[PDB]
Amino acid sequence: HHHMSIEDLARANVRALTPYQSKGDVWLNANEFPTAVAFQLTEQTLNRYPEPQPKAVIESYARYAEVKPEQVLVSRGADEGIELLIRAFCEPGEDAVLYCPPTYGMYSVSAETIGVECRTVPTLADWQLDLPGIEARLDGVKVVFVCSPNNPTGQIIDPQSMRDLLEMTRGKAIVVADEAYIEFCPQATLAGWLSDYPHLVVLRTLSKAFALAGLRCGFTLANAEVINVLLKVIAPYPLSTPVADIAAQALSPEGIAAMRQRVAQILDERRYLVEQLRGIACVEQVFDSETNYVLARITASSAVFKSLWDQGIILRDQNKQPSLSGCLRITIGTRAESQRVIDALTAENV
Amino acid sequence: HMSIEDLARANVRALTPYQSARRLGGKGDVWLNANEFPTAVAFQLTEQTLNRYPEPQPKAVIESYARYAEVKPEQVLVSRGADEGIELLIRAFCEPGEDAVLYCPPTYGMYSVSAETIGVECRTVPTLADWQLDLPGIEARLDGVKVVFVCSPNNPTGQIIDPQSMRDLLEMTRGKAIVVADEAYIEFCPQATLAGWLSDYPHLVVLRTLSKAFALAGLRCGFTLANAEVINVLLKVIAPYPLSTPVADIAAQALSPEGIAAMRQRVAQILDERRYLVEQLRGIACVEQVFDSETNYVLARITASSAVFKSLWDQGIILRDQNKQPSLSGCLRITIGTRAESQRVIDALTAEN
Ligand SMILES: Cc1ncc(COP(=O)(O)O)c(C=O)c1O
Ligand SMILES: Cc1ncc(COP(=O)(O)O)c(C=O)c1O
Ligand SMILES: [Cl-]
Repeated sequence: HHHMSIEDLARANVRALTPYQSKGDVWLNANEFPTAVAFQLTEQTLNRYPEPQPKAVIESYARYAEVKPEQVLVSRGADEGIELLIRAFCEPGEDAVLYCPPTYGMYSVSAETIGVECRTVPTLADWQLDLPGIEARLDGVKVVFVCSPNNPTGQIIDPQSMRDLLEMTRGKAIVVADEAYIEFCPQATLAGWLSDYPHLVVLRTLSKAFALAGLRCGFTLANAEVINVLLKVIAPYPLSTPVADIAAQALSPEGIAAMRQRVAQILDERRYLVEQLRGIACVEQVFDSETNYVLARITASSAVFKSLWDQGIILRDQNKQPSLSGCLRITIGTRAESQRVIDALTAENV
Repeated sequence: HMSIEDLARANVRALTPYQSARRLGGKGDVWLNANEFPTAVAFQLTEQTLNRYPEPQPKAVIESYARYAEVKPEQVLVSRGADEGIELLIRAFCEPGEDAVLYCPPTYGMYSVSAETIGVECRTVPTLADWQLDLPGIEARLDGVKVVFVCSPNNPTGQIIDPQSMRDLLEMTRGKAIVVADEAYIEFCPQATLAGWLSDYPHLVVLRTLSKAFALAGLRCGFTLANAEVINVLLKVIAPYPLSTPVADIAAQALSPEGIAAMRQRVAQILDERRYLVEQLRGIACVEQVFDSETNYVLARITASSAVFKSLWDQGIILRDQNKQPSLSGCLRITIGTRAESQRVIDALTAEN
C-alpha cells in the first residue's frame, strides 16, 4: 500500500472541518456570570481516581432539578452531553442530527467532528420552530437539538410546539432540549416531562447562572433507560475530584439560594440594559430575552462591533448567523459593565 | 416504532458501563488495584476565576510540562487523562468501519474500549512469551491500521519494550500508521522514555499522565507529546474547553521545579517499597513467581489465584485480577502502596497456607 502524510492519515472529515475558536477589560461575549464566586477544595484525595459518576453531585443535582438520581448523568459541561448523545445514537455516515439555525454552534461542530450529517431547519421569523420543515427533513435523523431559551435570540420555544415535535419523533429520534439558560426562566423547563416522552433529554450546565464556567460541569437529564445508554459511551472518569468537590458545594441548599439570587441580580440588570439600549440612536431593535444576554440589531453593526472591540468592550458578533444580519449579542454583566456598553454605543454617532 | 436501546448504535448496545467496585473510604479497604500513588499530596486553589471559561490549552500547564519533558510547547497537548489522549488519537485518525487500531495483548484495556465505542476495528497481536513485541506478527496484521498502541513499560506485566524493537516498529509503520508509546508509568524508569525521538519519527506519539508517579489521578490530567503536525490535527478534534480551571491551577503547581522534585522523591519511595514487596512475595508459599517490573506494580502468578483473590477481597485487600488476560492465567497485579499496605498483602498471602 502507498504511504500518506500525517495530514492525509487524518480522517477526511477531520481534515476538512473548521474547529470552534474563541483584548480588553469588559467581557460580555460568552454569557458568563460577571463576577467570581470563590470556592475552596474540601477533599484532599487527589491521589485517588474520582467516582465515575460522583454520587453527592448526582444526588444534589437530582434534588435541585426535582428528578430521580437515576435520571441524571454528569459530564464535562453540557458540551460533553452533546457529544455523548451523538456518540451513542448516530451511526457515522448513516444517521443525521437536526437543529434549527440561528442557534448554538456546538451541535454542528460535534456532529461534523464525529462524522454525522447535519440537517438544518431554520426557525421562523420569530425564531419559533418550523414544524412542517422539520417533518420534511427527519428521514435518517436520530437526534434533534432544540435550545430553549434559544442562544443567541433569547426566547423560549413554545411548549406545545415541543410536544408536537416530541410526537413527531416518537419512536424515531431523541429530542434534546438544551436548557443551558433555564435558570433565568425556571418555570419553562421541560425536565418535568420525562414520563411522557421516552426519547426526551434535557441538557443543563453550571456554567451560566451558577457562575461556574471554569468547572466545566454539566448534566444530562433523561429517563433512566437513556441515561444507561449514555453511560455506555462516557469516559470512565469524566469529572475530576476538584470539580466534583466544588459542584457539590455549589448544589447545597445554600448554594442553590445563592444561584437564585444571582439570577435575580441578572434579571434586574437585564431590565436596565434593555431600557437604556432602546434609547440609543444606533440601536435599531432589542429583542426580548429570558436569559442573561440580549440580541440587539445595530446600524452598521460590524463597524460598531469593531469600535467597541478596539475600546476593550467585547461582545459577540452574530451578523453572519441566519436571519441575524446586523445583530450583536450582549451578555448581561455588572451595572458598571452595562454602563460601559451604553456609553460606548451612545458615543458611536451612527 | 423503536425503543430507546433500539435507536442506539448497534456497537453501543453491546458495551458495558464502567464498573467501579470501589466502596467509600471508611470501610478500611486497602486499594492496591489501580496503580495510584498510595498517599495524598495536598494542593489548594490559587485562582478564583471560576465564573470564566478556562483556557482551552492552559499555557502555564503546557509550558511547564514541556520544560519537564524536554520537548517544545508546540509538541504538547493537555487532555482529561491519557484516557482522553487515546480517544483523541482514534477520533482524529481512524475512520469508523474502515480503519483499525492495533495493540498487543496482554496490555491496557482502554485502547480496545475506546475503539469499540467509536466503532473502529481492533487488531490484536499478542506479544511473545517474554511480552516483547512480535514484529512479524504485527507486520502481517498492519493492513488498514491507522493507530498502533504500545504500552512501555507495559501494564500489567511491568517490563520495558526493547527500544530497538520500537525503532523497527516505527520503520514498519512509517507512512501508514501513528505509533503511540503509552508512557503512563515512565516516571518509574525515566531513562526509557521515547519522547526524545520525535525528531526522527514524524508519526511517533507519547502519552503521559499525572495520575501515577505524580499522585494526581483525581485531577484527570494527561498529556500527548508529538510533532507539531500531529498535535495540530489532534487540536482539531479536542473539546473546546477540556481542562477545568481548578485542574489547570493544581497541575501548574505540581509541575513547578519543586513539584517535579517532589515527584522524583515519590518515585524513589515506590522503588524502595517495590524491592521490599518483591523480596517478601518470593518467600510466600502461594506465590509461584513475581515478574520484575519497572513500574509501581508487580505481576505475580499465584497458586489458585482466583480463590486467593477472592479471599483477600473479602478481607478488604483489593488487588487487580488478571487471570483472564492472554498468557496471564494465575496472575494478580499488585500495586505498590505504603509499607503497612505491603505488609497487609504479605500477611494475608502468608495466611493462605
Ligand atoms: C446553548 C448552550 N448550550 C451549551 C453550552 C455549553 O455549556 P457548557 O459550559 O456546560 O459546556 C453553551 C455555552 O455557551 C450554550 O450557550
Ligand atoms: C497503561 C495506562 N495508560 C493510561 C492510563 C490512563 O491514565 P489517565 O489516568 O491519565 O487517564 C492508565 C491507567 O491506569 C494506564 O495504566
Ligand atoms: Cl433544505
